[PDB]
Amino acid sequence: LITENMHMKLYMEGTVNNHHFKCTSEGEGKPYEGTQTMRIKVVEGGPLPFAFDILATSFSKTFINHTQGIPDFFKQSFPEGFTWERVTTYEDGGVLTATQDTSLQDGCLIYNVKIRGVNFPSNGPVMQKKTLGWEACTEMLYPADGGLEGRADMALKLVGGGHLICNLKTTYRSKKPAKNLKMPGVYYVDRRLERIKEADKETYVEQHEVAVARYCDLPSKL
Repeated sequence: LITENMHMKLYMEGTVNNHHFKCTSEGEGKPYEGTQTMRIKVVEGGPLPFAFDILATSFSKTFINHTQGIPDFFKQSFPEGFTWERVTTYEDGGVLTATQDTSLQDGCLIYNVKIRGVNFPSNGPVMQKKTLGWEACTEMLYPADGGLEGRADMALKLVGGGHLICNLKTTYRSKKPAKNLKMPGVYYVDRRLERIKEADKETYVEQHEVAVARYCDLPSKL
């Protein structure tokens, strides 16, 4: 069901600090190679009065290269699909909750996302639009009651050269019955999420991700 080349379509809506917005996107990737591109339009509420960077991780788990024979919870979940829900907490107080549904319809991946961001500081780099994209990061995934949890800290680059850190807590849930899933143990996903293009003080954005799943590649004593 998951071919070597796949397309995706996405619908996103929500609010950040009482600012309403809506996006749509389409893209393609190579799910077994862990690469993908999404071309995103802000269609309502734009240009956004906050940094688009805080929405970046809300635009795709089917496109992770699961190496070393790690069971692939995401690719296994089709045709039924899967969901994820995340709370991202910024060190200066912003909190952004994202809820997502992933389905497969007529050979295309379909994403539906709802966003609720609150308490971003009015004078901070997010609301002031003083961000410059994300550093690479490693997410740890681990089984927890029939689904997976993920944890990562990400660093947001800032105008002037500093960083603002946030913490991501995600739960990934399959729509496939447990009986039909081979669960992985604990593992890690290295990611590089990059902005390739922006047009119109950020109403059009192209993003690229490469994502590779691995175990810890250090020798063990146990």
